Amino acid sequence: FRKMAFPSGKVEGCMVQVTCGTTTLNGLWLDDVVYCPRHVICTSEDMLNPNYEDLLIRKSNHNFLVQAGNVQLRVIGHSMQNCVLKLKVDTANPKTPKYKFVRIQPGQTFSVLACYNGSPSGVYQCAMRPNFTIKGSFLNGSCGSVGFNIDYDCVSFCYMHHMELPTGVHAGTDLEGNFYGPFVDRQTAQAAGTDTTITVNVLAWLYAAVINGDRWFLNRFTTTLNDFNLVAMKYNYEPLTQDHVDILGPLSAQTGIAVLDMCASLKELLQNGMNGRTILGSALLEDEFTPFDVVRQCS
Amino acid sequence: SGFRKMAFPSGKVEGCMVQVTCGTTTLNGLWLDDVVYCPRHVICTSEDMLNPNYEDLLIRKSNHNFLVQAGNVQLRVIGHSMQNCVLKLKVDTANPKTPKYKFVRIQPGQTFSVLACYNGSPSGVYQCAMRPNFTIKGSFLNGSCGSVGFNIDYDCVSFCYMHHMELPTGVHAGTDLEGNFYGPFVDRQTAQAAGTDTTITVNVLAWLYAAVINGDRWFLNRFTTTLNDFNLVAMKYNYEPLTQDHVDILGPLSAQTGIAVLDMCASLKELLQNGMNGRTILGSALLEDEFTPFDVVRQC
Repeated sequence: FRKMAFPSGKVEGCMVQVTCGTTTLNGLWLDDVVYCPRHVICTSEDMLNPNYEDLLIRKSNHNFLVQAGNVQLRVIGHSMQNCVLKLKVDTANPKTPKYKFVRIQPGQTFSVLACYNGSPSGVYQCAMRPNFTIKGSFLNGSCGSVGFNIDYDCVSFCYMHHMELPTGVHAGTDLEGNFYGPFVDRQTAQAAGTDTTITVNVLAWLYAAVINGDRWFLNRFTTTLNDFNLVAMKYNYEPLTQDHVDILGPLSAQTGIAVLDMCASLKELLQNGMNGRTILGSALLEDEFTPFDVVRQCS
Repeated sequence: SGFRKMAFPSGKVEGCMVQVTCGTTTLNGLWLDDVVYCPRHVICTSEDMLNPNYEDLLIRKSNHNFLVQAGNVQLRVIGHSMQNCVLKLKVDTANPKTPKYKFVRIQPGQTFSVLACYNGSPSGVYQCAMRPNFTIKGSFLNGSCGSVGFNIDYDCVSFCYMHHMELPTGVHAGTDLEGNFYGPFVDRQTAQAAGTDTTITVNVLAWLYAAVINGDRWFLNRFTTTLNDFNLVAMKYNYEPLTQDHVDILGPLSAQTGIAVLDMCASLKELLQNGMNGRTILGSALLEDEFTPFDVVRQC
């Protein structure tokens, strides 16, 4: 069992490099529009308290340099949508895929194509943490890298990298410029909230372990929602809702283990520990596999 | 903090994946130029798997017995030849999406990206390392035979692995692109035993060197040790022995930092005997042995 990432072929052809003055980052080229973080128009001095309205009116069309590999794209207009910058180009992208803009909720997974100066370098799978941050590997020049999901022929763009929080986590927006979490695109002291474990993803991972034949942690006890939740709050586990039970229903029928039945197994794992054992070869309980991910992997 | 396992972009490989069907058997193929590469056991039924006579099976096949599909477009096989455990199908059409490619054979401990595909359609990509017992860790359900492993350098793609079989312990075995098997395995449905899997010691040391550069230093001690002394202790933890070759490879890492390689070995010895005590190294609660010294040096 491994954390698989979606193939990145349809996204690699949409990545471009956007230069404005002395700042260069990554841009998403779809149809005849290039999307990039709005702070590309800011100098280092302006990052303290920028007024993006006054800086954008001063800027003109020839202040933006957009490059798609070896060719040069001509900007014929600029527009601002929340925290994202929309640049109109003269030539439409012939590699534009079937795509849609969507906003996801914390706990959902997606793949990230990390690009440096318009050149893709790596891809990995991650989940939106409950504090609206992502644990990724973005060095300098990776701003504007996009997160995505693939549904057959349709690519769903759901994230764009904006900032780099000092704790190591990163913060971003959706493709419509709406930020994930209480952050602003300013160079100030910002702190991500307390990170917590996604309980529903752990249960889906535990169900995948039973599918793989590993069922030593199963016991004869079953708990209820309120009793398990009080235990969950103690060790910083996200509260379990009724909607989580129905979402995990298909995994319950296949393995034959009820959601509340498996909940008592997770409760014992948090209380008495692992007892020097392993689950799928891991000494820790993974929480970056959504229930939909588990079904896709095997069933 | 944060040193994530990143995989290479798979775009240049996705256009090379095709579907090969012979009789009732179907797996994945690699379409480079005007040649299609696929495992040779595609000419086998479930009954022939116990004791396959590949020379006898292949002599009875004609060109029209192989069906090759690239998307909705079907390719015409005009010839075929066997090279070790791989089948080379010549086709009338050269692949227009062929990138700059090479064939390289890899050693244990090195890393590559795997593109998992089912019936010629890519499904997911992940990063892995070649274990010292010549197996790989992953999730390849049936129909994924023929998936390739690769590294990308600049614009050149280096193919190094082709998935062939599924060992009964959960690990997977395969060959290089010339059809030569990795490790002591054959394309037979018989009792094949993989050796004990050991931690890649040189990869852990390079990972720990990257930890020192990023500011993590809680595991350092003032002690030093010799190569033979560290090796004797290392075997007790199922750790791969360290050789004089590994010492010079880590030389640039031990040059940027102030820690000698044998000094770093002493710290690793103390970690094994003690544990992490709830701490983390680069955001990881466990020692990582899937980052090569080359990757650490390049990424600094």
